[PDB]
Amino acid sequence: MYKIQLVNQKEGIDVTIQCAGDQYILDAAEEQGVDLPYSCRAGACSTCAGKLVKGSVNQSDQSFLDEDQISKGFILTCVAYPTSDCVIQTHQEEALY
Ligand code: FES
Repeated sequence: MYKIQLVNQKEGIDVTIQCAGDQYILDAAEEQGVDLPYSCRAGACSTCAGKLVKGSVNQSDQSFLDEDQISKGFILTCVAYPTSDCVIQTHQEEALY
């Protein structure tokens, strides 16, 4: 099982969840009592944006983030599958601009 540390601080947040390789980060968080932001749940907006600061994901369904944003670690948590243990900063839409 992958271990996913979810951090913000503002928003209050520092909690670790587990996530299977076939489960999206957002869904796993919700199953374990963590309320993360979302709207479309379809990879077509930035509501659920996070930043991957350690580890790897496959978020290839994402259709909203550009190459610079991807290079900076931004992810859409509603369509991200972990491929390793990860540290993800939550509520990162506000950090895009
Ligand atoms: S909630 Fe719209 S991309 Fe995740």
